[PDB]
Amino acid sequence: PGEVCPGMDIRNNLTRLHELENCSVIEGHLQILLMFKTRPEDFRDLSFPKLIMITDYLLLFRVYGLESLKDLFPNLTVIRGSRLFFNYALVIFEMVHLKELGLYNLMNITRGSVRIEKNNELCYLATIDWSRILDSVEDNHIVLNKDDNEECGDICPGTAKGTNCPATVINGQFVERCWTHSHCQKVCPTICKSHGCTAEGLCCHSECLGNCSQPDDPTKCVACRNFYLDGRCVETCPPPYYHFQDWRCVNFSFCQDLHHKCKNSRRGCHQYVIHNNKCIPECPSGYTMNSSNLLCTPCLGPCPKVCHLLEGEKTIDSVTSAQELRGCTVINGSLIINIRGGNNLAAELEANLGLIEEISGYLKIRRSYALVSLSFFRKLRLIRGETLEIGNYSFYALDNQNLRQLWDWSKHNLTITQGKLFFHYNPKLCLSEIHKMEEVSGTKGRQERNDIALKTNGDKASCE
Amino acid sequence: PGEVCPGMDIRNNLTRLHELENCSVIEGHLQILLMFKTRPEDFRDLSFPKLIMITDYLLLFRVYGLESLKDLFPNLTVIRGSRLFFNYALVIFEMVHLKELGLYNLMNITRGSVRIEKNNELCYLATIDWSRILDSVEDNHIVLNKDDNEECGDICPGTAKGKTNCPATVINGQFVERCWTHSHCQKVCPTICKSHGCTAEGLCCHSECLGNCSQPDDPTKCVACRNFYLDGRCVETCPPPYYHFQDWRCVNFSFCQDLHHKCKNSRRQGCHQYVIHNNKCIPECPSGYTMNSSNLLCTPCLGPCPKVCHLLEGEKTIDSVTSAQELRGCTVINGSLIINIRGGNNLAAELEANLGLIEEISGYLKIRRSYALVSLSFFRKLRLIRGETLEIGNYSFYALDNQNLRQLWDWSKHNLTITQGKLFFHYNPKLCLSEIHKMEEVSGTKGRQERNDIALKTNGDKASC
Ligand SMILES: *[C@@H]1O[C@H](CO)[C@@H](O[C@@H]2O[C@H](CO)[C@@H](O[C@@H]3O[C@H](CO[C@H]4O[C@H](CO[C@H]5O[C@H](CO)[C@@H](O)[C@H](O)[C@@H]5O)[C@@H](O)[C@H](O[C@H]5O[C@H](CO)[C@@H](O)[C@H](O)[C@@H]5O)[C@@H]4O)[C@@H](O)[C@H](O[C@H]4O[C@H](CO)[C@@H](O)[C@H](O)[C@@H]4O)[C@@H]3O)[C@H](O)[C@H]2NC(C)=O)[C@H](O)[C@H]1NC(C)=O
Ligand SMILES: *[C@@H]1O[C@H](CO)[C@@H](O[C@@H]2O[C@H](CO)[C@@H](O[C@@H]3O[C@H](CO[C@H]4O[C@H](CO)[C@@H](O)[C@H](O)[C@@H]4O)[C@@H](O)[C@H](O[C@H]4O[C@H](CO)[C@@H](O)[C@H](O)[C@@H]4O[C@H]4O[C@H](CO)[C@@H](O)[C@H](O)[C@@H]4O)[C@@H]3O)[C@H](O)[C@H]2NC(C)=O)[C@H](O)[C@H]1NC(C)=O
Ligand SMILES: *[C@@H]1O[C@H](CO)[C@@H](O[C@@H]2O[C@H](CO)[C@@H](O[C@@H]3O[C@H](CO[C@H]4O[C@H](CO)[C@@H](O)[C@H](O)[C@@H]4O)[C@@H](O)[C@H](O[C@H]4O[C@H](CO)[C@@H](O)[C@H](O)[C@@H]4O[C@H]4O[C@H](CO)[C@@H](O)[C@H](O)[C@@H]4O)[C@@H]3O)[C@H](O)[C@H]2NC(C)=O)[C@H](O)[C@H]1NC(C)=O
Ligand SMILES: *[C@@H]1O[C@H](CO[C@@H]2O[C@@H](C)[C@@H](O)[C@@H](O)[C@@H]2O)[C@@H](O[C@@H]2O[C@H](CO)[C@@H](O[C@@H]3O[C@H](CO)[C@@H](O)[C@H](O)[C@@H]3O)[C@H](O)[C@H]2NC(C)=O)[C@H](O)[C@H]1NC(C)=O
Ligand SMILES: *[C@@H]1O[C@H](CO[C@@H]2O[C@@H](C)[C@@H](O)[C@@H](O)[C@@H]2O)[C@@H](O[C@@H]2O[C@H](CO)[C@@H](O[C@@H]3O[C@H](CO)[C@@H](O)[C@H](O)[C@@H]3O)[C@H](O)[C@H]2NC(C)=O)[C@H](O)[C@H]1NC(C)=O
Ligand SMILES: *[C@@H]1O[C@H](CO)[C@@H](O[C@@H]2O[C@H](CO)[C@@H](O[C@@H]3O[C@H](CO)[C@@H](O)[C@H](O)[C@@H]3O)[C@H](O)[C@H]2NC(C)=O)[C@H](O)[C@H]1NC(C)=O
Ligand SMILES: *[C@@H]1O[C@H](CO[C@@H]2O[C@@H](C)[C@@H](O)[C@@H](O)[C@@H]2O)[C@@H](O[C@@H]2O[C@H](CO)[C@@H](O)[C@H](O)[C@H]2NC(C)=O)[C@H](O)[C@H]1NC(C)=O
Ligand SMILES: *[C@@H]1O[C@H](CO[C@@H]2O[C@@H](C)[C@@H](O)[C@@H](O)[C@@H]2O)[C@@H](O[C@@H]2O[C@H](CO)[C@@H](O)[C@H](O)[C@H]2NC(C)=O)[C@H](O)[C@H]1NC(C)=O
Ligand SMILES: *[C@@H]1O[C@H](CO[C@@H]2O[C@@H](C)[C@@H](O)[C@@H](O)[C@@H]2O)[C@@H](O[C@@H]2O[C@H](CO)[C@@H](O)[C@H](O)[C@H]2NC(C)=O)[C@H](O)[C@H]1NC(C)=O
Ligand SMILES: *[C@@H]1O[C@H](CO[C@@H]2O[C@@H](C)[C@@H](O)[C@@H](O)[C@@H]2O)[C@@H](O[C@@H]2O[C@H](CO)[C@@H](O)[C@H](O)[C@H]2NC(C)=O)[C@H](O)[C@H]1NC(C)=O
Ligand SMILES: *[C@@H]1O[C@H](CO)[C@@H](O[C@@H]2O[C@H](CO)[C@@H](O)[C@H](O)[C@H]2NC(C)=O)[C@H](O)[C@H]1NC(C)=O
Ligand SMILES: *[C@@H]1O[C@H](CO)[C@@H](O)[C@H](O)[C@H]1NC(C)=O
Ligand SMILES: *[C@@H]1O[C@H](CO)[C@@H](O)[C@H](O)[C@H]1NC(C)=O
Ligand SMILES: *[C@@H]1O[C@H](CO)[C@@H](O)[C@H](O)[C@H]1NC(C)=O
Ligand SMILES: *[C@H]1O[C@H](CO)[C@@H](O)[C@H](O)[C@H]1NC(C)=O
Repeated sequence: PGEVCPGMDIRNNLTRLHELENCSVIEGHLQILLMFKTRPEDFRDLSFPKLIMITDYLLLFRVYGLESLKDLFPNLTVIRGSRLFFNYALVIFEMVHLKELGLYNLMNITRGSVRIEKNNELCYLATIDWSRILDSVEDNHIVLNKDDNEECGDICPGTAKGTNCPATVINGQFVERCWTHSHCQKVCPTICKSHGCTAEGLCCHSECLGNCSQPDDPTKCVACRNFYLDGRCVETCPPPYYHFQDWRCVNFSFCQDLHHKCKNSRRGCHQYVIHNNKCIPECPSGYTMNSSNLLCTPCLGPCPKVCHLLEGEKTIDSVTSAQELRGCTVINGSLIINIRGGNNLAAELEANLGLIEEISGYLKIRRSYALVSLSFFRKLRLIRGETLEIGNYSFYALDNQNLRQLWDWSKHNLTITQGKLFFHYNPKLCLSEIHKMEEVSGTKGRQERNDIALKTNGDKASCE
Repeated sequence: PGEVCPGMDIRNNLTRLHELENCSVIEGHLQILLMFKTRPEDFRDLSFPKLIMITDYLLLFRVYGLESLKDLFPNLTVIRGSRLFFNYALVIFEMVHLKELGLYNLMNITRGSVRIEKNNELCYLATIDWSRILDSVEDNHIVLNKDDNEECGDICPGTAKGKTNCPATVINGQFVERCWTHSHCQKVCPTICKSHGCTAEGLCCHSECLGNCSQPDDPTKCVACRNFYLDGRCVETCPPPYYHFQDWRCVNFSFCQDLHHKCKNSRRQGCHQYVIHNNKCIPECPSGYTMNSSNLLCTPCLGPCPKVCHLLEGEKTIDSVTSAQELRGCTVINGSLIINIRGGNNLAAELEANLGLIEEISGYLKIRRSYALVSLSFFRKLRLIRGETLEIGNYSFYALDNQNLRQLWDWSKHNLTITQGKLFFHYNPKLCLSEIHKMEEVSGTKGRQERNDIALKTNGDKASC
């Protein structure tokens, strides 16, 4: 029993911190940073004993006043590290008052490494055996703490003539292991692997991770090695459930609610889909989802791809700039074509721009010396003209010295919902090709007097 | 030409960054990070044009106001990757204002990969052909940059004038124009030059050069060396009397020795005590070797290497194969062992695997209620028990209530010495007093025992002796 919370970045003041009040699990990361005015008194009776697990990482940076984590997160047992801070699952950095970690229930970091650095009061580090918590401690970075530069006096719980705490080896020295003066490190028998064990040493169930309340019972785990469902740790999610966030099982209707919740009010949320029995944010590469079944299916030809231009306009002046639109089938914005030359161009432009089916704004072709046709825009069938070039033009062609074809109007259809046509200084382009464009595109009658030049279109060609 | 500087780690302020001002080579890594108050103006007039090479890795993280590296590190040509950050020789992470890399002289990354991640303004990535720089690009991790979307606006030299001044190419089906910024192409050499570099006129650098040279086919005119550096020259191997150091230069014994004795004297924890091995000066001895002390020289071990296990509070009880495992590799026990093994599988082999290298025990050895044991021969190499600590009653070797014990060691072959303390034997029904009396002879404990230390009636009583 417990609530699942999203990740949080808590800075400046402790105010939003109380949002963790009821979380047993953070589905995301937790960053606590940059609290310079906090002092011990602020933390004394501040505690989140419900928190068992974080799916990503825990980062603590420059938080003043805090001397231990033993009361904040007494029961945090697993950091999964599904996402990392670079490659770290735990970061403790310039915590200037921190005297111990005290994460006395931390059993497993499932992915990622540990970075503990520049904590000038920090002791009880030498007493942690991290090889029990992470598979590879080779990339841990634990330096410049009090422990290094000084004598720490890391006193573990212990009888006047033994030492209660378990002891493990460094290279050759056996060393007793603890988090605090009051708390040992839990160390299980090796047959238990990462599953945990009860206090009498009996192994938790193989679907458990870290710890359990009773031995060999997959309903008595503190956390799951694989997936969580209805009070039980399971190896995979059974039908009819889906794997979510790499740790819990959810039903179709849950996935469906995320999908619709998002697609509506659009922040940074995704419209969730189903793929390989997972409920995920978006279809993988080569897949798309257009059905009410939510199911990713392989693209019939090339995948749809909406490119929204936050600057409103993009100018294409090279193969390199064209490539920036590679794979796009819908442009939200306007395109300006200004290509003065290049290599294997008609083919290069068709490769990168040939899948665009719609442009919501305008299309402008200007000083594109190198172009003889616009037919590289193989699939362009709609310009909406929701945005227009001054003078209310949705298609505009100026000073293109070699242009002799727009599209082949015997095969290509192009619709232009709003706006006018502008054609000036296209000397190799016959007026009949322009007039065919007006007919095909539905722009007949929109053009005013000096919009299409009679004298500067086709004057260097033979026409009709 | 200038100095070899050591690895640096620059944080918070730009003040310490000027420590690089004369460095040609950074021997170590260069990390610049967590500069929250810097602004573009702090970097408009800042340049380190002498830096040519970094032997380890370059890492930039959260440096505010820095927009390009083209003025900072214009001549950086090689990152050798001798040590890496994880598996990366180049790391650009959460560089909030970086618009381009601009490392337009970077020709080679000799070992390791590139990680350029979460740089919200970062462009001029699609324009870089990394295959000229790294033999394998397969572990590169270049994600969550401005370049992932459709509005970088990358533009290479010549474009405004309709020209492609850069050596553009197609790699797979991807066009890559090969530039670093609007005004700097990526350098490319004829195929015959391989990774050696060439002059502006296309003429090959010498085969001992790496990346670039001031003149063709001369190993004293290299910008950086393929193999090692000595006395103004790039060389394939270090000659006598020099050692290979940090995988790029030749140094002498005395240099390696001075390093060793700075670190020994001052184990403040940012160093190693350097050693000689296979004509290299290195941080530590590899596995199988230990360091001959009088001349810094790694010498191999006669059999497995010495390993002293210091027991907590001077004792440990072995009552399973699992606990015995915790002592695998030990050749010296500092403390005392208690054996309490009642059952299990394949124990003589398992126990021999984990305890067979123990040569010496400094305290006492006690076997009691070890019902499963037929012999103590699993202690294959045990030759000394010192008795520096003893069991109550001044015993260094104590055997009580072991119902199947028939052998201690085979006293034909095995020699065991017991420096101090006495023997105790009671309730060993299958162990002949001959064996015990032999052990007394072998170990030098004959005449230490009092009358009840060894039982006449409860050692061997159930065996033919
Ligand atoms: C791995 O995971 C496991 C499983 O989650 C986890 O084990 C749990 O650990 C927690 C904490 O270690 C346990 O919770 C505590 O239980 C304490 C014992 O509670 C029982 O006895 C109480 C009497 O205690 C006094 O008297 C006895 C006898 O003389 C003495 O031994 C004690 O020292 C002490 O003086 C009693 O209060 C309690 O009875 C009440 O509650 C029960 C609920 O079962 C109810 O049935 C009764 O009617 C009655 O109302 C119970 O029977 C308990 O003392 C402790 O209390 C804490 O909070 C209070 C605030 O009220 C503080 O004052 C106090 O300082 C304590 O912090 C708390 O409830 C839990 O029992 C474990 N579960 C299991 C199955 O073992 C491990 O921690 C994880 N393992 C590792 C290594 O990390
Ligand atoms: C703390 O607790 C953990 C959990 O119990 C414990 O055990 C370790 O478990 C981890 C996590 O499960 C293990 O690491 C994984 O290993 C498997 C398999 O590795 C072997 O086989 C592969 C080939 O199949 C070899 O390459 C490899 O060398 C091994 O021989 C991998 O499947 C895992 O990698 C993938 O999955 C991860 C989890 O989803 C991904 O995050 C990761 O990026 C990899 O992605 C790939 O698989 C996905 C499908 O699942 C797919 O979606 C991706 O696109 C991609 O294809 C991972 O390496 C580890 O082996 C366990 N270690 C041991 C000793 O058993 C820890 O031991 C414990 N810590 C301690 C000290 O107790
Ligand atoms: C950038 O510039 C470089 C030139 O500087 C250029 O060439 C490449 O140079 C690198 C570095 O020299 C070469 O990488 C080495 O390759 C050798 C050859 O391996 C042979 O044998 C093995 C084993 O069966 C096979 O895998 C292989 O097929 C070969 O037949 C390796 O020996 C090297 O590995 C050792 O050195 C590494 C780097 O120090 C170590 O990290 C590694 O563990 C190895 O160490 C062991 O051997 C060392 C002796 O070499 C010894 O010092 C250690 O103690 C230890 O025992 C290394 O991988 C690479 O092959 C060159 N590549 C090419 C194409 O020639 C790059 O090409 C240039 N970049 C670009 C894009 O141009
Ligand atoms: C598919 O799953 C949804 C969502 O289930 C919820 O989230 C999952 C990830 C798990 O953590 C679930 O344990 C969790 O319930 C189901 O909807 C949920 O159903 C439960 C049970 O009916 C609802 O709780 C109840 O609400 C009533 C009346 O308000 C109370 O009197 C009950 O005591 C009980 O608390 C819960 O409100 C509801 N949640 C949502 C978001 O709708 C859904 O039933 C399931 N659908 C199918 C087809 O199986
Ligand atoms: C070990 O090598 C070092 C470094 O020498 C330099 O690098 C090598 C790889 C080669 O390329 C060499 O050709 C090159 O010189 C030698 O360093 C030198 O050490 C001497 C002795 O300490 C320094 O001492 C001098 O002492 C007096 C003090 O009164 C001053 O007058 C001098 O200014 C100087 O301090 C000398 O400066 C130093 N040279 C350099 C360039 O670093 C080292 O001698 C050599 N050791 C042995 C035993 O051969
Ligand atoms: C490859 O390496 C060559 C050779 O070092 C580089 O060319 C050299 O560039 C340096 C500047 O980095 C030039 O130095 C300058 O000299 C003048 C002296 O009049 C002075 O104004 C400057 O302060 C500076 O010191 C040097 O002239 C030049 N030499 C040659 C052979 O052209 C070159 O940049 C490297 N890279 C490439 C891509 O070729
Ligand atoms: C092209 O996009 C514009 C701008 O859309 C804005 O940013 C988007 C990412 C999207 O999330 C919008 O809601 C943002 O407003 C669209 O114009 C807006 O349309 C939305 C309806 O979704 C409406 O709320 C606004 O009033 C519109 N006006 C503006 C300037 O924001 C436009 O509809 C898109 N065109 C096509 C054909 O998709
Ligand atoms: C050229 O296409 C137009 C418009 O087609 C519509 O809009 C496109 C963007 C595309 O998504 C199509 O599915 C649409 O039909 C044709 O005009 C349409 O004609 C049909 C039948 O007469 C009618 O149902 C549409 O509503 C019309 N819309 C408009 C804007 O007139 C036009 O006929 C096509 N040219 C030819 C000869 O096929
Ligand atoms: C066995 O070991 C003890 C303790 O050794 C010290 O602590 C270890 C963890 C390790 O770091 C050793 O190098 C330490 O010396 C020995 O007692 C010490 O003996 C040394 C000489 O070896 C002496 O100079 C110290 O003063 C002693 N320190 C203490 C804690 O008393 C003990 O002598 C060793 N017994 C053997 C194998 O002869
Ligand atoms: C059995 O060993 C003893 C003791 O040997 C010494 O201690 C061992 C742990 C090992 O380190 C040996 O190299 C040591 O010499 C032998 O008696 C010793 O004999 C040597 C050589 O003659 C002499 O220098 C010692 O002082 C002697 N020590 C004692 C206490 O007697 C004995 O000879 C060995 N038996 C066999 C099979 O050779
Ligand atoms: C880089 O080298 C220059 C050498 O010019 C150093 O500047 C000199 O510093 C010394 C030592 O105090 C002064 O005596 C000289 O007068 C300086 N020379 C000039 C011309 O400025 C500088 O110290 C070096 N920088 C670093 C970081 O070591
Ligand atoms: C925690 O749980 C209580 C009990 O329902 C609730 O009223 C309170 O508002 C919760 N805290 C938060 C931050 O949601
Ligand atoms: C351009 O369009 C706007 C509305 O979208 C309209 O009010 C205006 O009349 C147009 N300008 C011209 C030149 O007619
Ligand atoms: C045991 O040995 C010690 C040290 O030599 C000695 O002082 C003591 O008298 C001996 N007596 C016993 C316990 O048999
Ligand atoms: C950085 O330099 C400032 C002065 O600019 C100084 O206050 C401080 O000691 C330095 N900060 C650290 C910790 O590097």
